[PDB]
Amino acid sequence: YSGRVIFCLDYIIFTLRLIHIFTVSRNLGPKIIMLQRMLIDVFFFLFLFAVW
Amino acid sequence: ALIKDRPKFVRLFLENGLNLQKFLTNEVLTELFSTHFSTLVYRNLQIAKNSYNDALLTFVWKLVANFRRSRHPLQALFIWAILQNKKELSKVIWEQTKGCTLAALGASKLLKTLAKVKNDINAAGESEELANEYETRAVELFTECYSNDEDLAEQLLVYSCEAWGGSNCLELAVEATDQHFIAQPGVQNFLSKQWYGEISRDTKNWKIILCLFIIPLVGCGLVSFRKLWYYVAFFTSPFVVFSWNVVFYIAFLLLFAYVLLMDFHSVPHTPELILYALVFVLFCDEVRQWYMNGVNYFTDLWNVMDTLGLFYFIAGIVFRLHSSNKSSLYSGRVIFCLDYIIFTLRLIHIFTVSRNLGPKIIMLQRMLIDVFFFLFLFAVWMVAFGVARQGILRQNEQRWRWIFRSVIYEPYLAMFGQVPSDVDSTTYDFSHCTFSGNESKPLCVELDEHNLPRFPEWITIPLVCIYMLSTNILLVNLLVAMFGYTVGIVQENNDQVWKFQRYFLVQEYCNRLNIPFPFVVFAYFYMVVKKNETLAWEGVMKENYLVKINTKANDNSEEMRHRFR
Amino acid sequence: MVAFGVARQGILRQNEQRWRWIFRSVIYEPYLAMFGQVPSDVDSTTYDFSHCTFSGNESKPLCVELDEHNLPRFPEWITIPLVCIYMLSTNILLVNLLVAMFG
Ligand SMILES: CC(C)CCC[C@@H](C)[C@H]1CC[C@H]2[C@@H]3CC=C4C[C@@H](OC(=O)CCC(=O)O)CC[C@]4(C)[C@H]3CC[C@]12C
Ligand SMILES: CC(C)CCC[C@@H](C)[C@H]1CC[C@H]2[C@@H]3CC=C4C[C@@H](OC(=O)CCC(=O)O)CC[C@]4(C)[C@H]3CC[C@]12C
Ligand SMILES: CC(C)CCC[C@@H](C)[C@H]1CC[C@H]2[C@@H]3CC=C4C[C@@H](OC(=O)CCC(=O)O)CC[C@]4(C)[C@H]3CC[C@]12C
Ligand SMILES: CC(C)CCC[C@@H](C)[C@H]1CC[C@H]2[C@@H]3CC=C4C[C@@H](OC(=O)CCC(=O)O)CC[C@]4(C)[C@H]3CC[C@]12C
Ligand SMILES: CC(C)CCC[C@@H](C)[C@H]1CC[C@H]2[C@@H]3CC=C4C[C@@H](OC(=O)CCC(=O)O)CC[C@]4(C)[C@H]3CC[C@]12C
Ligand SMILES: CC(C)CCC[C@@H](C)[C@H]1CC[C@H]2[C@@H]3CC=C4C[C@@H](OC(=O)CCC(=O)O)CC[C@]4(C)[C@H]3CC[C@]12C
Ligand SMILES: CC(C)CCC[C@@H](C)[C@H]1CC[C@H]2[C@@H]3CC=C4C[C@@H](OC(=O)CCC(=O)O)CC[C@]4(C)[C@H]3CC[C@]12C
Ligand SMILES: CC(C)CCC[C@@H](C)[C@H]1CC[C@H]2[C@@H]3CC=C4C[C@@H](OC(=O)CCC(=O)O)CC[C@]4(C)[C@H]3CC[C@]12C
Ligand SMILES: C[C@H](NC(=O)N1CCc2cccnc2[C@H]1c1ccc(C(F)(F)F)cc1)C(F)(F)F
Ligand SMILES: C[C@H](NC(=O)N1CCc2cccnc2[C@H]1c1ccc(C(F)(F)F)cc1)C(F)(F)F
Repeated sequence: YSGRVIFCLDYIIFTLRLIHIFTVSRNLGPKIIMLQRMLIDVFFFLFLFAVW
Repeated sequence: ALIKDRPKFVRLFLENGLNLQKFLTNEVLTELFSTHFSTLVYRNLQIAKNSYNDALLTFVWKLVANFRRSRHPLQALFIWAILQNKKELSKVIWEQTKGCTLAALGASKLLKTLAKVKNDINAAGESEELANEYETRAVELFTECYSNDEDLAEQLLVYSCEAWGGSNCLELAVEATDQHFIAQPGVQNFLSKQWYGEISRDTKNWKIILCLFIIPLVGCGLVSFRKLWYYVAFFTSPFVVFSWNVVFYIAFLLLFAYVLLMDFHSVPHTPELILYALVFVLFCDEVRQWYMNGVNYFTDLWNVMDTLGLFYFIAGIVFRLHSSNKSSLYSGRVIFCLDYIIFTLRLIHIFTVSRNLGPKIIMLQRMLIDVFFFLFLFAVWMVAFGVARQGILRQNEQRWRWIFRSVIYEPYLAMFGQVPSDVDSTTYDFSHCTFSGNESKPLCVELDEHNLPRFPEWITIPLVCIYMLSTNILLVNLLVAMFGYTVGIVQENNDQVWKFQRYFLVQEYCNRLNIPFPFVVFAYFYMVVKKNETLAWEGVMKENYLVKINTKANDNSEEMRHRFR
Repeated sequence: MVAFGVARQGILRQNEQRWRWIFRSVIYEPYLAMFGQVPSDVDSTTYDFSHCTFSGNESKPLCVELDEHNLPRFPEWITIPLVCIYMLSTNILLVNLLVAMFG
C-alpha cells in the first residue's frame, strides 16, 4: 500500500509536465506564458484570507 | 518610354497631343505582350491561376495567353502595369480607363490574391502595400461620386459588367471581404431601401408589425405605404414575408413540442400528420436551396445542421412506424427529442438581423479560444486528481463503467458547487460498500486491515483542498478576465462586421421567391409544369476627384519660398 | 432552458396529461439550475422510486420512463452528457459573459 501511494504521488508529478511541454503550439502557448505574472495577486489574496 | 519605365515622359507625351486610342489600336499591343512580359511574372501568374482559379483569374490569363500565342485594349495595359508592381505606371493607365472604380476594386482583389505566399517576404509585403493603397482610392472615388446624385450613383453600382471580370462592382467588392467599402453609408442606404420595398422608411418601425396581424386594417392608411393594389404589394414585401415566416416557425415549434411530449401513441393521430406535412414542405424548400447552389452550400455549419435535423426527423419517422415492437417506439421518441434539440437552437442564428441585439450575437464567435484554453487546463487538473484519489483509495475495480464514473464524473461535478467527494473524510463511511461486484455500488473503500480503514487522512484532505482551490475559483476568474479583455478590444470592428453580414443576408432574402411559406408548394408545382451616360458622368466626377487631389497637394502653402527667390 | 427541459421531459416520462406539472418540470427546474444545484437528480438511475405515481391522483411527478417488465428503460449515456453540457453552458459561461459586458 505504501508503494502504491508513492506511485500515485509520482503520477501526479508526472502529469502536470504536459502543460509545460505544450508551450510551443503557438495557438495557446502565449497564454500559458502569462500565467507566471499572476502569482503576486494570488499571494496577496491568500494572505488576507488566512488572516480572516 | 513605356519599355524603359519613364512615367513622367509617358504623361508628357499623352497630355501633349498624343492619342492613345490610335497607338493602342496598332498591332504593337501584341508585340508589347508577346515579348515584354517578364518570365518569372508569367510563371507565377500561371501557377497562381492553376492552384486557385476564379471567375476573373481565368479570364485575364486566357486573354494574355491569346496575345502571347498571336478589344479591351486598356484593360490589358492596366494588368500589365499592376503585375510588375509599377506604382507610377499603373496610376496613369487607371486614369485613362473608363469605369475606374470597378477597375480599382478588381485590382485591389488581384493584388490581395498573392500576398500570402512566403517564397519572398519583401515581394509579398510590397504587393500588399499597393493592394491596401488601391482600396482607399476606390472608396474615396465612390464617396465623392455619391454625394452629388443619388440616383445616378445607384445606377452606377448595378452596371452590368461587359466581361471585365464577369462580375459587378458590388460583386467584386463582396468577393474579398473589403468590409469598409460596403459599410460606408451609401451602399448601406441602398440595401435598406432595397429591403423595405414599397413601404416608406419612416413607418415608425412598429406599425407594420401591428398591421400584419390584422389583415383588414390595411385599408386605413396607418402606414406610409406610398414609396386592391395594396394586398398584392404588401404581401410581396420581403420584410413582411420574413416576419410571417418567423411567426409560422414559432407556431410549428409549439405544435411539435405538444405532439412530442403531451400526446404520443403507437398509431399517429392528425397532429402528427400535420407536422409531417410541414416538415415535408421544409424539405422541399431545402432541396430547392440545394439545387440553386452547388457543393459550396456545405461550406458553413448551419446548413449542415439543418440537413442533419431533416435526416434525423426522417429516420425517426421510419423508426416509429413499427407498432409491433414497443421498444422501437421509445427509440423513435428519443430520436425525435434529439432532432428537436437541433431544431430549437437555430432560432438564435435566424435572429441576427434584429439590429437591437444581433451585433452582440456576432461577437460570440471570437470567444472560442478562451473557452478551449480553459477546458484544456481544467481537463488536465481533473484527470490528475481523479486518478490519484481513485488509485489510492479503492484498490482494483475490474469494471470500466464504475472506474470511468469515479475518475472523471465526480471531479467534474466539483467544478460548480459541491465538494468533489465526501469519501475522503473517514468520520462517515460504510452502508454503501460492496465487497463483491454483484451490486451496483462503488467498490468498498480501502483494503481495510482487520476491519478498519487503511488510508490516511493527512494527504487526502489537503489534496481535495488544493484541487478545489485551483479548479473552482482561480480558473473561472481567469476565464472571466479573459472574456472581459476580449469583449473590450474588438468592439469598434464589430459594427462593420455586422453590416457586412447584413448585406449578405439582405441579398439572400431578396432573391427568394417572396411567397408566404404555407402556399409556396403551388409555386414549385407550377414550375415543374412549366419545365454610357453613367460612364461619362463617372469620368466627370473623376476629373473633380483628381483636381481635389492636386489642390490637397498644393495646400502646403510653400509658394512663399519661390516668391521670396 | 427551453431546449434542454423539453428534451429531458420528452425522453423520460412519456405522457403527463397535466398542464401544471408539465410546466413545472419543463421550465422551473432547469431555471433553478442557473444558480447552484444540479437541474435534476432524476437523470441518474442509481437512486429513484418512492416518489413515483403511476396514477395521476396523487400530487407527485409522473413515474419515470415506461419501465419494461419492472426496470427503468431510459439509457444513461445520453442523459448525463446532456446535463453536463447544459449546466456548463448556462451556469458559468453566460454569467461570465454578462459580467464582462457590464464591465
Ligand atoms: C490516444 C493517442 C494514441 C492519440 C491522441 C492524439 C494526440 C497524440 C494528437 C492529436 C492531435 C495532435 C496535435 C496536432 C497539432 C499539434 C501542434 C504542434 O505544435 C507546433 O509544432 C506548432 C508550430 C507553429 O505553430 O509554428 C505539435 C504537435 C501537436 C500538439 C500534435 C501532436 C499530437 C496530437 C495532440
Ligand atoms: C484513465 C484515463 C481516463 C487517463 C487518460 C489520460 C489523459 C491524461 C490523456 C488521454 C487523452 C489526452 C488528450 C488528447 C488530446 C488533447 C488535445 C490537446 O490540445 C491540442 O492538441 C492543441 C493543438 C493546437 O491547437 O495547436 C491537449 C491535450 C489533450 C486534452 C490530451 C491531454 C491528456 C489526455 C486527456
Ligand atoms: C405565440 C406566437 C403565435 C406569438 C409570439 C410573438 C412573436 C411571433 C412576435 C412578437 C414580437 C415580434 C417581433 C417584433 C420585432 C422584430 C424585429 C424585426 O427585425 C428587423 O427587421 C429590424 C430591421 C432593422 O432594424 O433595420 C423582425 C421581426 C421581429 C423579431 C418581430 C417578429 C415576431 C415577434 C417576435
Ligand atoms: C412547451 C412550451 C413552453 C414551449 C415554448 C416554445 C418556446 C421555444 C417559444 C414560446 C414563446 C417564444 C418567445 C416569444 C417571444 C420572444 C422575444 C424575442 O425577442 C425579440 O423579439 C427581439 C426583438 C428586438 O428587440 O428587435 C426572442 C424570442 C422569444 C423569447 C421567443 C423564443 C421562443 C419561445 C420562448
Ligand atoms: C462533454 C464535456 C464538455 C463534459 C465532460 C464529459 C464527461 C463528464 C462525460 C462524457 C462521456 C460520459 C460517460 C459516457 C458513458 C458512461 C457509462 C454510464 O454507465 C453505463 O454504462 C450505463 C449502462 C450500463 O450499465 O451498461 C455512466 C456514465 C458514463 C461513464 C458517462 C459519464 C460522464 C462522461 C465521462
Ligand atoms: C503532501 C500533499 C501536498 C500531497 C502531495 C501533492 C503535491 C505534490 C502537489 C499538490 C499541488 C501541487 C502544486 C500545484 C502548483 C505548483 C506551482 C508550480 O510552479 C511552477 O513551476 C510554475 C511557475 C514558474 O515557472 O515560475 C510548480 C508545481 C506546484 C508546486 C505543484 C506541484 C505538486 C503539488 C505541490
Ligand atoms: C419572471 C422570469 C424572469 C423568471 C422565469 C419565470 C418562471 C420560472 C415562472 C413564470 C410563471 C410561473 C408559473 C405560474 C403558475 C404555475 C402553476 C403552479 O401550480 C398551480 O397551478 C397551483 C394551483 C393548482 O394546483 O391548481 C406551479 C408553478 C407554475 C408552473 C409557476 C412556476 C414558475 C413559472 C413558470
Ligand atoms: C450524444 C449527446 C451529445 C447528446 C446529444 C446532444 C447534442 C446534439 C447537442 C449537445 C450540445 C450541442 C452543441 C452546443 C454548442 C455547439 C457549437 C455551435 O457552433 C456553431 O455553429 C457557431 C460557431 C460558428 O459559427 O463558428 C454548433 C452547435 C453545437 C455543436 C451544439 C449542437 C448540438 C449539441 C452537440
Ligand atoms: C500551476 C500551473 N497550472 C494551473 O493550472 N494554475 C491555475 C490557474 C492559475 C491562474 C493564475 C496563476 N496561476 C495559475 C496556476 C496555479 C497557480 C498556483 C496554484 C497554487 F495555489 F496551488 F499554488 C495553483 C494553480 C502550472 F501547473 F501550469 F504551472
Ligand atoms: C453556442 C451558441 N450559444 C450559446 O449560448 N453559448 C453560450 C455563451 C457563449 C459565450 C462565449 C462563446 N460562446 C458561447 C456559446 C457556447 C459556446 C460553446 C459551448 C460548448 F462548450 F458547449 F461548446 C456552449 C455554448 C450558439 F448556439 F448560438 F451558437
